Amino acid sequence: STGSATTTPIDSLDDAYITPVQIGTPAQTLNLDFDTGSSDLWVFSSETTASEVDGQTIYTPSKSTTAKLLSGATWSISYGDGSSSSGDVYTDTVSVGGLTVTGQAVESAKKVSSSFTEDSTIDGLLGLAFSTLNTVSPTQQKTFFDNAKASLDSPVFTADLGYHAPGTYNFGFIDTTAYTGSITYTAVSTKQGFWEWTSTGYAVGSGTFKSTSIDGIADTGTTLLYLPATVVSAYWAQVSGAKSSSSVGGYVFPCSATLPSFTFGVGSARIVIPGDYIDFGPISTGSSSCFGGIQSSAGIGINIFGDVALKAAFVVFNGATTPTLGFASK
Repeated sequence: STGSATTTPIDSLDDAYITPVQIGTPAQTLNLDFDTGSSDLWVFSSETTASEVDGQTIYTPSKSTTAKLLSGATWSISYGDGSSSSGDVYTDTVSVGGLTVTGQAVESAKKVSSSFTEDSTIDGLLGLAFSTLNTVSPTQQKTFFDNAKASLDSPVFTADLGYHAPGTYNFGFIDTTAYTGSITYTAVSTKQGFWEWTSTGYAVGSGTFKSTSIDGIADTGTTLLYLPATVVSAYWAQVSGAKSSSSVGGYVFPCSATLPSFTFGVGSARIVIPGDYIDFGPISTGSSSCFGGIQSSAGIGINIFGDVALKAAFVVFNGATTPTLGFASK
């Protein structure tokens, strides 16, 4: 089997991407944030505290003939940005882009934090990291990808995110028309439950490439590119007027600037992030200070190749017995 679904930016800045997902019978279509940095499939639901729902589409398990309470199971998750959610669990049929999993754990939110409530376009998350991170207790549950794997033509999924445009998540096949040149594969460590890999270095603009190992995670659920302070300082030093602002919470730059590209290494290959991908616009409406798309990972504890980086590539998440990651230009 295979699946193919379009993923669409939620706003003009590509702050996140939503992908339609069919849950239950008859289908209830919710727009979920596919997140390769977590491993829970959770949704706004008929059980979500009413004051914490503001415009989201909800899953109502009582209206699904295939929903079953997973008795005794609860979940609770906290994300890197300090957001959180929790609730109980149903199993139901879940389909993404024509690919159907029966008996998928669908985690129903009873509570969500304010950032989720305020995001009217995101109806929940679909985790695509390794199932060892799944938060369901007392019986940990598998991700959609792990449940689908056996049925897939090939045990892979791919992320092809657009810059200010829709893109695609495919399951079970590699679309050889979706990228240019070759795919370069690189080793993955699953020790922390993430798609963790080591970049071979970076360049700023037309500068020379610096060979240096940068361990980090491929995370579709993180907006920006978070890298070591040394790397990030070298980047922003090439933008006149750029500075790190503790009041704003990161590097800002004059909106009048033209940003240089940023290149990262994947083995001997190179992925180029155009300067425009690094512009996240005015810090507040009408401001001439703009927020940068490359930020320091210092104090996160991990480097994160988020959407800024991933959208510059066609990315293969290879879930074979020994997982790997592949990157191609596009």
